[PDB]
Amino acid sequence: PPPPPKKIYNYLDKYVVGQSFAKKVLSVAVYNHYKRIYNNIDIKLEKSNILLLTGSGKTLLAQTLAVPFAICDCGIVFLDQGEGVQQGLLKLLENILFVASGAFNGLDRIKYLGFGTKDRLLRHVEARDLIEFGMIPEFVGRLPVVVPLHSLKTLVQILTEPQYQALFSMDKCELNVTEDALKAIARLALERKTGARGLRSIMEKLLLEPMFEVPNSDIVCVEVDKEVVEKEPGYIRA
Amino acid sequence: QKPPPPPKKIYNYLDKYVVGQSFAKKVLSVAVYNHYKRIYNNIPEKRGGEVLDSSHDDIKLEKSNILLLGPTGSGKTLLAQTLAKCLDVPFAICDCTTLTQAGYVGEDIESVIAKLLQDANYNVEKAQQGIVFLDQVDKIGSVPLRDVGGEGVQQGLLKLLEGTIVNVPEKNGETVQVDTTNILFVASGAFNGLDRIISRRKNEKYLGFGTPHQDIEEKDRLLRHVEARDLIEFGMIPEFVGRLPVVVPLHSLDEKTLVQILTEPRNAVIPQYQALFSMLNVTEDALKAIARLALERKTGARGLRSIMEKLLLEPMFEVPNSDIVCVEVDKEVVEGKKEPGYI
Amino acid sequence: PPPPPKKIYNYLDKYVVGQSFAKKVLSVAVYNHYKRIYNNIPEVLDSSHDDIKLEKSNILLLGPTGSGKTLLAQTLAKCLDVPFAICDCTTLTQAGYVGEDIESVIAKLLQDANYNVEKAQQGIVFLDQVDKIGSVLRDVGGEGVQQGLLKLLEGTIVNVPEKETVQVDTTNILFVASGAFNGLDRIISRRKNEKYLGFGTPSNLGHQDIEEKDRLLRHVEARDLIEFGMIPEFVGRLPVVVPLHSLDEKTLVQILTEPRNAVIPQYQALFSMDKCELNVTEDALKAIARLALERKTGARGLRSIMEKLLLEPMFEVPNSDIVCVEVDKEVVEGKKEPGYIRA
Amino acid sequence: PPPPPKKIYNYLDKYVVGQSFAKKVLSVAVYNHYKRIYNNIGEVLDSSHDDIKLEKSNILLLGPTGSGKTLLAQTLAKCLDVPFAICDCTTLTQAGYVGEDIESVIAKLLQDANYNVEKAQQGIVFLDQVDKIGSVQLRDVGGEGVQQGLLKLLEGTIVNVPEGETVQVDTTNILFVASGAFNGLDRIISRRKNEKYLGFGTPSNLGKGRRASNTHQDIEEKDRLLRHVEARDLIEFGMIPEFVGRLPVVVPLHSLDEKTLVQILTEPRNAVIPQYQALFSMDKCELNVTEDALKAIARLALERKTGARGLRSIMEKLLLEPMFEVPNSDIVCVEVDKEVVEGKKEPGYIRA
Amino acid sequence: PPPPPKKIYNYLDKYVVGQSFAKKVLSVAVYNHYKRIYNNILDSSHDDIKLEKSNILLLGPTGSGKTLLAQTLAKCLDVPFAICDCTTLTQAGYVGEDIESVIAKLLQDANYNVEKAQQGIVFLDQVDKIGSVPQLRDVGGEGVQQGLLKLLEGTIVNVPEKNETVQVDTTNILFVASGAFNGLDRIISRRKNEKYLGFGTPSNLGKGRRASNTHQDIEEKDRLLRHVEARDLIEFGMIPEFVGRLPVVVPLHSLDEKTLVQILTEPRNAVIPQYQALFSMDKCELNVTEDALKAIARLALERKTGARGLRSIMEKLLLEPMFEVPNSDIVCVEVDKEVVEGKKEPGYIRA
Amino acid sequence: PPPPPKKIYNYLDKYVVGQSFAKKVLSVAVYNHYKRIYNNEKSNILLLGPTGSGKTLLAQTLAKCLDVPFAICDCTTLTQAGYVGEDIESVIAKLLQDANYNVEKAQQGIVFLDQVDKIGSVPRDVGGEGVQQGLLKLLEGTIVNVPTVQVDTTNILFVASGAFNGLDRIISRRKNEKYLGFGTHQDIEEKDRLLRHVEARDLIEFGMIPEFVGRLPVVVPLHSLDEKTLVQILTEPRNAVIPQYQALFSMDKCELNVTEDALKAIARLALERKTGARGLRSIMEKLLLEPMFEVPNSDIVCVEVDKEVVEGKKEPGYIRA
Ligand SMILES: Nc1ncnc2c1ncn2[C@@H]1O[C@H](COP(=O)(O)OP(=O)(O)OP(=O)(O)O)[C@@H](O)[C@H]1O
Ligand SMILES: Nc1ncnc2c1ncn2[C@@H]1O[C@H](COP(=O)(O)OP(=O)(O)OP(=O)(O)O)[C@@H](O)[C@H]1O
Ligand SMILES: Nc1ncnc2c1ncn2[C@@H]1O[C@H](COP(=O)(O)OP(=O)(O)O)[C@@H](O)[C@H]1O
Ligand SMILES: [Mg+2]
Ligand SMILES: [Mg+2]
Ligand SMILES: [Mg+2]
Ligand SMILES: [Mg+2]
Repeated sequence: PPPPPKKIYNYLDKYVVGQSFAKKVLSVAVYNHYKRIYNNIDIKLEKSNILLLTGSGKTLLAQTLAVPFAICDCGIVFLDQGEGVQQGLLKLLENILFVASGAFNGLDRIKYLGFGTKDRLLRHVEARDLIEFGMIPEFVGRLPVVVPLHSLKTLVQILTEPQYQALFSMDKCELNVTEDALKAIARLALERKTGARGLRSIMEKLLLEPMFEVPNSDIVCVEVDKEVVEKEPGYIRA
Repeated sequence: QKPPPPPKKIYNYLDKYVVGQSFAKKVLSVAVYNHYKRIYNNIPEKRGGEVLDSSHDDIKLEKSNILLLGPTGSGKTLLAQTLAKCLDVPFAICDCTTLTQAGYVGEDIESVIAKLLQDANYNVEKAQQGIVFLDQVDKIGSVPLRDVGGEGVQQGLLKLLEGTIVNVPEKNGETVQVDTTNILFVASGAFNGLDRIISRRKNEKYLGFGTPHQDIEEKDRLLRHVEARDLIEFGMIPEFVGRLPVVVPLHSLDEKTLVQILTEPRNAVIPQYQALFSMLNVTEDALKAIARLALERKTGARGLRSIMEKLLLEPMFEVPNSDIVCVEVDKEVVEGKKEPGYI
Repeated sequence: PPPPPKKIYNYLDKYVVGQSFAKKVLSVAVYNHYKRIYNNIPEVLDSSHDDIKLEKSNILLLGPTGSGKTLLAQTLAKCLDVPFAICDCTTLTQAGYVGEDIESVIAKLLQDANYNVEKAQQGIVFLDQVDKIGSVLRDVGGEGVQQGLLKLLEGTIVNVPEKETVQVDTTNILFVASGAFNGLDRIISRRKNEKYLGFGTPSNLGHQDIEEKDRLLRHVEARDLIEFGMIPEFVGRLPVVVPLHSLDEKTLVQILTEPRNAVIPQYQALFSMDKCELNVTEDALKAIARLALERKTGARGLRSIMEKLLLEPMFEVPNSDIVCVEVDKEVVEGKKEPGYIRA
Repeated sequence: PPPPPKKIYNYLDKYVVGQSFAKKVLSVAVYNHYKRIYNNIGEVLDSSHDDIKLEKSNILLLGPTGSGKTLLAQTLAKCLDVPFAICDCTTLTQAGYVGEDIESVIAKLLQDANYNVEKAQQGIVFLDQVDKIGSVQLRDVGGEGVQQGLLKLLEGTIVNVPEGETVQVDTTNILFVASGAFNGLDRIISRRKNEKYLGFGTPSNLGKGRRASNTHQDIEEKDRLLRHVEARDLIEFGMIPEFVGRLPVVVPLHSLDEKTLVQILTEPRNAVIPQYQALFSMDKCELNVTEDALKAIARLALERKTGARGLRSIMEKLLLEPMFEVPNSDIVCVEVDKEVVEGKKEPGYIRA
Repeated sequence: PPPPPKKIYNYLDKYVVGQSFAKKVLSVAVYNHYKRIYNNILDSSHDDIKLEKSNILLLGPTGSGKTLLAQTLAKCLDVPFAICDCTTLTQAGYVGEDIESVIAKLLQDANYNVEKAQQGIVFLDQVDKIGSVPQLRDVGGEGVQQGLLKLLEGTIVNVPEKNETVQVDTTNILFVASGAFNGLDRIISRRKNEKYLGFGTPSNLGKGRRASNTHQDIEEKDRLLRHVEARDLIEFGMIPEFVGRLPVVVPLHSLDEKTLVQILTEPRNAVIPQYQALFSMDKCELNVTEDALKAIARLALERKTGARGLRSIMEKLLLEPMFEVPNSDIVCVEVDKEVVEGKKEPGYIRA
Repeated sequence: PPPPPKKIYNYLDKYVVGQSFAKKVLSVAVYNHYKRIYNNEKSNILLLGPTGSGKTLLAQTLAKCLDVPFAICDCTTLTQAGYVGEDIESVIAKLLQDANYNVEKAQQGIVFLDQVDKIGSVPRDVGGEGVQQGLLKLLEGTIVNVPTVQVDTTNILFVASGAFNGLDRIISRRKNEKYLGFGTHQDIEEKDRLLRHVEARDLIEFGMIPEFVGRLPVVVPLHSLDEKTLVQILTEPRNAVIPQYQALFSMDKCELNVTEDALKAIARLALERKTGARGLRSIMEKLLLEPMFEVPNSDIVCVEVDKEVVEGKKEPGYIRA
């Protein structure tokens, strides 16, 4: 049988840093799928399916939840997201557990015109709101649980798999960065609104000139930076 | 083919899924029974000049499409699905807001017969007895330079509702031919503002001094008297209104019925969670609170699964703990003023 | 020989109650078709003469909804020795745009002829909904379709894709168009009622609506179809114009009993399948026809009433001890229940 | 030798009433086509010459509905020693879009030539409904996109006509004859002639000349005005300048007068009334229409504003009751007097 | 050796009247092509210069001599050539001819000698018709321009063999485009602030000061086109990548009446010589007097269809003679200033 | 050993004048490719910028100094699988024909996908978004069957280039706001600033699918060639424009002299027509037309161009034997 959802949540916390709220609901939901199987091994319960409502770790959460762990974009399955295609998927979702990822705008219920005596956007999701976004009502009825994901800040610095130090190490040179300012390098991803995918691009920009000067005919000592993204990059020389 | 179940045996089936709407269930039971009975009664000198001297022929029986009238969330499409599932006939839903006249960017009229044939799993002869639910037909009404959508779609359905050949692409440019001559069409709409047309026709007063019980039953009372004379005035084309000879009024759900929808239907929300092992008690005043909360949220019975799922999230995590023999919900717990009882 | 037009009329007269003029025109037109195709079908030039080739004369049918325009088409087609196609002008578009190609009209006819090309070239094509292609960025579904049909109607070598393409010569194919032409009586009224506007000269300066609707439509002329928005090219090659009249109570009472597939014999059959006899008395027939006029949808009104009256018998009769059901003027007036006679 | 224009004109004159100008143009044009055919059948820059190559002049036929445009084209095509194709421009679309490709015009000409390419390269092509290709955002996939696609064909070019499956047809000597109604062109010519103006325009011409049926006025007004059609008016109608320039010969067919409609009933081959009395021959019945009724029928037909096709609409309307009652009624003859046409009588019957 | 540009010019002069600038550009470009082909056939050193190509665009109005220049130059070329029409083509994956058909047609002319095809000249007619529409998948519009970019600049292309494909490299193939570009004058004038609203200090000319009305429209259109610039073709609907690699641009001018009078008699295949060749078959002589030709050229100029308007006049005048001569005893047809004016019937000299 | 990046940079500087930044990124990325070839992570490259900026010139010159196999491809040829036209896998097939089918070496190659903006989506495409969905299976590693052998793309480095004409306008609608209240060189440099702030969310709006943009982690916008660069391009680079015309004249035994003040005059005229460094050729052909016609087979021995000739105020000078 499956483990209790509290232990599922703990293992999800081993690879997803934030989203403790979403991790809790998903843990409660998927446990209710697999338990019915071990009951089969007043009508029986209908199948349970999830909406995971950019760049977020929602696919990583489903993978950390893992079963075949199959995934796709457009046992268990996972999916992204015309009305013809949604009607066709509705014939298959009726089988194995599935997850639909996505993002949307205007899902709030939407003031007074006279005198009188986001967490706000996505905690109050309604089927009537998902219908207003144009999903087919019968397909919305196939996805009865909607979990909202956290907008990703320390988690950007706290995630793990500055890892480029191995590339300079292959150049016989050290690399380091001032953690007390790395929060400002991570904050550039927050103002770019890249999500977590921006990190790789940002590193390729700041390190470019170091990567041009360090490789040869140059001092092998450690490169260093502090607030350099806010200045010029420093180095020791040897 | 197979013998249709009598209307009362259909009515007792719909009674298991759709709360309260006795009159709609009655009319639909008779209409569906008649439709498949006559198909079973006109089933296969037949052509050419020999017909001129044909001394007699079998009376061909002709179909009677349906119009469902009523507020949103009142079970219109829920009924049509139970109707289909009561007879295993293929069933399709078309959102008429999406259609446009041929030549233009929207979806074409004939795409509905394709998804019927898919629902029939390409068994053409079973696709060709199906039920096609035309949803939101109120929204292709004519507006008061070409009315694509609108009147343009109404005039395009006219020889779909009556029998005509349509070409449908196969499962794989090759196509199969589906003949709509025996498909039952069930239009549906919330004809918003039709009550004003009826009352104005019926010589009832709603303005000025001396206009003058239930809060909204006055609209259900009045919609019951709908007739073709004023579906035309709403903006439906006469050619189109004439092809939908059966009209069915559906009333709005009360909180009295929403409390029944929580327990009573075969797919009710509460029996699902209450079926879990090591488990719920829900106080009857909590059911009333949930019903009022749905109305106050102004979400229909579709909302009941949403509110109840949000209340039971915290028990569902804790409940594997062996000390939880019972989880209890009460009137003030639904109000969020108290934590659920763990005992 | 082909059947004389007085024999074809006697066949149409069995299904269509009114409209003795439209029966007469269609009967002669089919008779002339057979005479033509026998006549018309088995360089440097000088001769004293060549054999006279008979041209064709396409037909246009006009009249209100529920008047019998499609019933005349579907009745005639059963007694044709040549192939036929019935098709809808609302599906077509001009070339290059999404829609049906106009040549599909002939492809459907070639299929009906079982791909015997030399037989398809003798067929008859019924174009329904011809008023919907009237003129109003190209008019891809309107004037663009009218101007594409021009050389189908006069006759050309058409490439038909079937079963590579097949060349079908439409020179001998006869086309019959039909439409309601809503608002053409208004155009005819202007044509003959309007006088001079100003001070003229030194001499002389300074259901009765439905009755007029039919009396005025009888005077339709080519100038009125051109004002309605059919282009002169197209009106010029539909030379035979045929106005159908609306239906009175005197006919609606007659449509209930008299023709083949009459409205009540259909319901008597549905009750006969339940071993039940339905009695509608003569005084009820007048009332059912009286109510059917205020449905404003022609002979389709009759079944909308019958489906409302019989709802209770049709629910209670199946598997019951009832042996006969009796409908009287009081029942039609809505002030009594239908009488049940029991075994 | 090829037949002289006189001989060809005398053939067209047997089927088409009036339009002596269009008959002359078509007769001289095909005579010149034979003369061009029989004549036309490294790099060095000096000391060399070339014999004169004759070049075709494509034709455009303009005119009202029902006036003889397609009749002239069809009765001419029966008199050609050289392959021909007749086709409808409304079927064509720009390359890459659904519909018939513009080179299908040449493919059906090659089929007419039994795939003898060197004979197809001499053919005559009749393009009906050329006004519907008028220009009028979005691609004009049929219309302006078809006009600019035909420029390859109206001048000399090599077409990869499909039966590789493609046979190259050199379209240089192929002669094109276009037809259209150009509905509304006279409204363009009058505005060109300053016959519509605002303000005083005082330098303009004085026009103060010596004082110089209601349907006949409109017919004479339009027919007067088309005779002045020019290239600059086809451009304003929406033909592409490249497209007008390579249709050098413009022929306005005049509208049919009432006096000509009386001839069309009796006089030409396959005339309207000879067809109907031939229909009565199968019923062993005569039809007699009298020379006073003929003028009455032509007068009613002119009011249909639809050319010679109006004559059929009336004949079908008068004879309907005879044609229904005659087939087995021992009727020996049907008599139509002027009073029958005016609706003051039923058609008289002679009983056997 | 290559023929010098004045020799090619003196040949073009025998067929085309009054396009001396385009005759120069084509003559120099053909000379540069041969001259370039003869030449073009860690650090690095001792590599020779490569002589890149300068493709040509011909812009002038309808009936101005664009195709006639192309069709005459194709007789001077001692190297393979292909003439093709841009309205046939569509982008890859859609029905119609591929862009690569342009090079296959060139390879056929070279008898599939790839080395000789690889230095040929390609004439693209009707290049204005692939101009994009003012988003859409323009299968035959902009999508054709995007496909041509890799031909106009040098790339290896696989063309289907006559039988399989063979590679050929467009790097030395010279492309000559032409089009009418109807409406470009309305773009150049709007670029020149000739449609500006309100007051403004800078003024360039004292316009006016002059004084047949159809002659002024011709003079204006010729003036604007003489100032055509890449900024305009990008506004007409050509893409910047496409305009940028047609470096040489050649506005042909419209034809004066002074020129139309010359085109009637002067060239090879001139209009009047080839009409009187038709009467020669009927054993008849057509005489047009020198003051009738001026009257014909006036009437033709008003047609707004260029030199191909001349035969529209000639077909209108001679229709009666051509119908009445061909089996008669008429020996000569005489035309004069009054016959062309329509005051008079053409003179018939009887046997 | 791998060439240091400032060695490659000094090679690129022999051919490309303008973009001292894009030279650095390419030199670093080519070094990293060599350095990732053993003890093996990649980032693919997208070259944005104006027409005639040097995008194809950068790619085509870099391939001259490259040991690893390379392929040059135009995305305008590709189509969805099963339609007529070139198959997307043929991009790798052209690479495998380089280095003579050594699959062990081909897996380390560099692929230059030019004209990637032309497969942009549009608001069933045989090109467009249909082609992009295929390239994902190349940019992310897959074992692709090639005419047969299987080639792993995992270590292939893809470079992309495109003009993205109109992408500046897409950024403009994102980067600025139409506030309302109390609170030529200028047209070109306004774009050079704006295009420098391109972000992945803008390339998605241009019609590149979100996964395809994510597979191109580093975007390199080439700047527009200003007049100070264009004048240098005339004299300075290998195969410089004017040395080509001097060769065309010198084989007529004629010397072409262009004064330094004419060069500055040519460069201004080229800046106006906004077709990049190709504008230089359009003016030189316009200016030199008359002497190229008159000079061959003539006694002229030198042609002199000066700022009055470029300005149209004078005819070209001729000197004769
Ligand atoms: N400058 C000219 N000199 C002599 N004849 C001319 C001249 N221009 C046109 N012609 C005559 O007109 C005919 C058509 O000219 P041409 O094909 O060159 O026009 P074009 O400008 O290419 O037209 P389009 O824009 O329609 O393609 C020539 O064959 C010739 O008879
Ligand atoms: N920065 C430069 N330095 C030197 N020469 C240049 C430069 N930019 C352009 N050129 C010259 O101009 C030509 C056009 O530039 P290039 O080939 O790089 O095209 P591109 O910028 O990629 O444009 P397109 O979008 O048309 O492909 C070059 O091949 C070269 O001859
Ligand atoms: N009378 C009812 N009895 C039981 N369930 C209902 C009833 N009305 C609505 N529902 C619930 O509401 C959902 C939405 O369906 P429905 O109300 O039929 O759509 P519509 O708004 O088109 O009528 C149904 O799936 C069903 O779960
Ligand atoms: Mg009908
Ligand atoms: Mg015609
Ligand atoms: Mg030309
Ligand atoms: Mg480039």
